[PDB]
Amino acid sequence: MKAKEIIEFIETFAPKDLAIEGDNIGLQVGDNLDKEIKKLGIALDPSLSVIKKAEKEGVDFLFTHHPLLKDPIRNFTGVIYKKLKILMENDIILYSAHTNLDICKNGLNDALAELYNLENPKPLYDNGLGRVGIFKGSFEEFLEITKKYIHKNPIVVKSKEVDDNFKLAVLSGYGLSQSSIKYVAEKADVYLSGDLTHHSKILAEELGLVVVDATHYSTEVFGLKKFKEFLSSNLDLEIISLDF
Amino acid sequence: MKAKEIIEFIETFAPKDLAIEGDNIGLQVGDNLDKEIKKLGIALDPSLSVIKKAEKEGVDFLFTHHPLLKDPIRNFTGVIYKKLKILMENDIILYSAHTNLDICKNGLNDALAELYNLENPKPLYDNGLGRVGIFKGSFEEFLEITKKYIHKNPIVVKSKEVDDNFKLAVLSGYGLSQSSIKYVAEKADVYLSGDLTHHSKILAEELGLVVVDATHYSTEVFGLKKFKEFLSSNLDLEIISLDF
Amino acid sequence: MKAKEIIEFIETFAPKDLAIEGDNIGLQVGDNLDKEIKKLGIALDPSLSVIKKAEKEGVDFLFTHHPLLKDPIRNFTGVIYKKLKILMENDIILYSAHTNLDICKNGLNDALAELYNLENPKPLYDNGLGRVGIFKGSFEEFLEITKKYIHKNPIVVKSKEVDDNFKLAVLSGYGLSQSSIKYVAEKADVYLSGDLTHHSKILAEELGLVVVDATHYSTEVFGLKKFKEFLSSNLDLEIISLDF
Repeated sequence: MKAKEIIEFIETFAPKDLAIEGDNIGLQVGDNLDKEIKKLGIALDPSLSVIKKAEKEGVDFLFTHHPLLKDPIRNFTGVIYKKLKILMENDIILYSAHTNLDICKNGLNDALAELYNLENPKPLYDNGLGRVGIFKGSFEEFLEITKKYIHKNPIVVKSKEVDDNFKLAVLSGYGLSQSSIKYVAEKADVYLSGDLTHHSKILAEELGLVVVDATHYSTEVFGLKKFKEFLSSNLDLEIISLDF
Repeated sequence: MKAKEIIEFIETFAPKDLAIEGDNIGLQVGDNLDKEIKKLGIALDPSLSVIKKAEKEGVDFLFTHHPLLKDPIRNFTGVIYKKLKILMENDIILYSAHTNLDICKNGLNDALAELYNLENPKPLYDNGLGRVGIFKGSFEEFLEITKKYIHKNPIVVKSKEVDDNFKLAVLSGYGLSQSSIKYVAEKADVYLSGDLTHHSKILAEELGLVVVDATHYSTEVFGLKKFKEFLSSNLDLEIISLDF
Repeated sequence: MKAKEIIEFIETFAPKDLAIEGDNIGLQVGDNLDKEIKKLGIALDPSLSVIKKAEKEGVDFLFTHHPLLKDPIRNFTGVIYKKLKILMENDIILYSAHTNLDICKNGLNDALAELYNLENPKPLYDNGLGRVGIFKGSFEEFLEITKKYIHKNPIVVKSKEVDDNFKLAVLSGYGLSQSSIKYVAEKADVYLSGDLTHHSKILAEELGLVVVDATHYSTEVFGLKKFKEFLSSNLDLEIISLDF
């Protein structure tokens, strides 16, 4: 469809300047835009498996949530060498929307907000990430929606009894670090995100913040599935999932 | 009246230590604070026009909201040379109360909060700037007050619906940078401030924050007018505005 | 009971990672943690008086809220010499739980929250410190509770009329710096803490925050008494308070 034109469409949904400080968003690996494309792949992470499987299926435009490299390099060996080899031989464009996709209207965090039908939801953090608002319902109803739609067996740190109509906070991905938990404990009764260390569990219990670990995977793939749908039913392309 | 004493009065209303980190407040240019003062000028800005006009109208004490220099210098040429020449040649004192006037009780942000009759108003930012509270009324009633008392045709970024009794955030001056907007969006449904950039507009629509740009000038001058009157009523001394 | 066991108990109640960045918590002075402890002393502060008193009374394990040193040294003279000499000659162990005892469930801040029976209390600051919630009652009832259970004559900065069912912020210790006040003013109608500076007073008046200074001693010692009793109840040793 011309890569240039797909990218411009994605940057219309998720403007690049929504990305948090130092987020490596946009064109990752690629020369020759203007080239038309057939199979557009979509994955969470540009792991080698995902890059291999994209060549195997003749994907010529890989879209990932997570950037290829977080930190810059000037030597190319080991794993990064193979990933680039496959991508450069096969002329497969690799593009990324990371936090700009987590932050935009109807992005990964809005999707969680909508799922739980949060009342008057606002961004959680100063950088635009996450969403917080009232869950009009009970904690048990919150748990059912979560078990149904996000993750079947979520770790629940029930640090406090939860009244109906509590403030629910959600963060798609890794959101349960010690400092994240302290911050959100000021602003919410229940916090739904991924990756609960043992220390964070204890911290949550001490502060009285109820935490639900739905894993970083399930909370990201929920909104990513949605973005895939929005893509294929807006573009005449043919679009595959590579790690769902 | 005498210069020492006008300053003392101004600092009683707006104590210097209210000023945010790094703000150049207080005496800008002047050598003899015992100098009796016959005419006092007030301006938003110590512009060359304001300064020329001050000298031409025989102003011997010039008060400005904005300081002469944000960033220190060690060479004097061009515009700053011309400004200092006029102030020094005519022994016009130049004095500023900047953010301390924005932050103090009845100062520039209180003036806005009071206008909109905000319910249980509180400071917006960690540094004391801005006010946020509940506007007991409809979005419509709010716009009308804006158009009538602040600025006739404000650009409105109406990202989605605003219910009555919404959280209204106000900031006198330049309040619509990207980081400000991300921050206020956590705290308010509506944001009234000045100087909106195209990128900030997009950000507000993405985040769901309703923004009303009334210009930095209009939002500052409203409170400056109040500060002028308050000075008139308490001081026997001719007082003119040079800037508005 | 061995020293490492008492320490392990304390750290169960107040885990070390609860402490704010840079806080010097844990073993202050001591070498032999297998030491059988017969007499536990407890104090707000490892002052020279307290360390002398502890030796006079055969204390072999000294717990203090405040650390011995906040900033590191590499020279040993004056007061710090006299302190360490006593601790070392008598192999008295000195151990501290500082902000971790402030932040933990039923720690110093929670004790305040519980006393005023705050409605849905939450941590006040990003780092876990302080509690804030609704005081179900009048400003007057709130003062009677203060006067009776914390400090007899608290200084009150009545910056504003306070309605019933106000948002009350509590911070055990020194919470009344200018930056703390600007911040709490965003979040509360009334701030109960200790050690009010003159500039902080004016600042609170300007912003409309009602401040009650019950001193840093009285707000800390209240929770410390609870933790003493708790240490008595659980551990079997005799426990004397050297500071209160």
